[PDB]
Amino acid sequence: STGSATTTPIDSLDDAYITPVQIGTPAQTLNLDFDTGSSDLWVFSSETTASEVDGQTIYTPSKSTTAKLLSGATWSISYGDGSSSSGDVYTDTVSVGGLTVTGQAVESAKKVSSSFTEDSTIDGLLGLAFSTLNTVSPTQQKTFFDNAKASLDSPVFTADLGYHAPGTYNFGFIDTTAYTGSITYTAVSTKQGFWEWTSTGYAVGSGTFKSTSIDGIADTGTTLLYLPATVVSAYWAQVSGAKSSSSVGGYVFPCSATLPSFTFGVGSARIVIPGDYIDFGPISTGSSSCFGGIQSSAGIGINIFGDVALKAAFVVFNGATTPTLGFASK
Repeated sequence: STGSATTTPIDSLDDAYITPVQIGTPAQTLNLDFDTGSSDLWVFSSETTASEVDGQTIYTPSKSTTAKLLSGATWSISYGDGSSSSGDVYTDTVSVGGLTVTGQAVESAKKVSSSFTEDSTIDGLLGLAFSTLNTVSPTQQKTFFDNAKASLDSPVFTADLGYHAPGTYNFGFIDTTAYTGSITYTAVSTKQGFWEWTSTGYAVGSGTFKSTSIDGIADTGTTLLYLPATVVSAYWAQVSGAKSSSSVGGYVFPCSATLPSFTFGVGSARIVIPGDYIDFGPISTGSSSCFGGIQSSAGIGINIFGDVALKAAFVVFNGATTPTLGFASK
């Protein structure tokens, strides 16, 4: 089997992407944030504290003839940005882009933190990291991909995120029309539960490539590119007036600037992030200070190849017995 679904930016900055997901019988379609950096499929629901729901579409398990309470199961998750959610668990039928999994754990939120409430466009998350990170207790549950894998034509999914435009998540096949050149594959460590890999280096603009190993995670659920302070400083030094602002919470730059590109290495291959992808607009409405899309990972404890990086590539998440990651230009 295969599936194919369009993923759409939630706003004009590509702060996140939403993908429609069918849950239950008859189908209830929710727009979920596909997140290769976590492993829980959770949704706003009829059980979510009412004051914490503001415009999201909710899953109502009592209206699904295939929903079953997973007795005794609870979940609770905290994300790198400080947001969180928790609740109980149902199993139900879940379909993405024509690909159907029966008996999928659908984690129903009883509580969500303010950031989730405040974002009316995201109805929940669909985790695509390794199932070892799944938070359901006392019986850990499998991700949608893990459940689908054996049925897929090939044990892969691909992320093709757009810049200020829709893109595609495919399951079970590689669309050879969706990228240019060849796909370069690179080793993955699953030790921390992430799609963790090592970039071979970087360049700033038309500058020379610096060969250096950068361990990090491919994370569709993180907006920006978080890299070591040395790398980030070298990038922003090429932008007149750019500075790190403790009050704003990162590098800012004059909105009048033209940003240089940023290149990262995948083996001997190179992925080029155009400068415009690194512009996240005014820090506050009407400001002429703009927020940078490349930020320091210092104090995160891990480097993160978030959407800023991934949207410059066609990315293969290869879930074979020994997982790997592939990157192609597009």
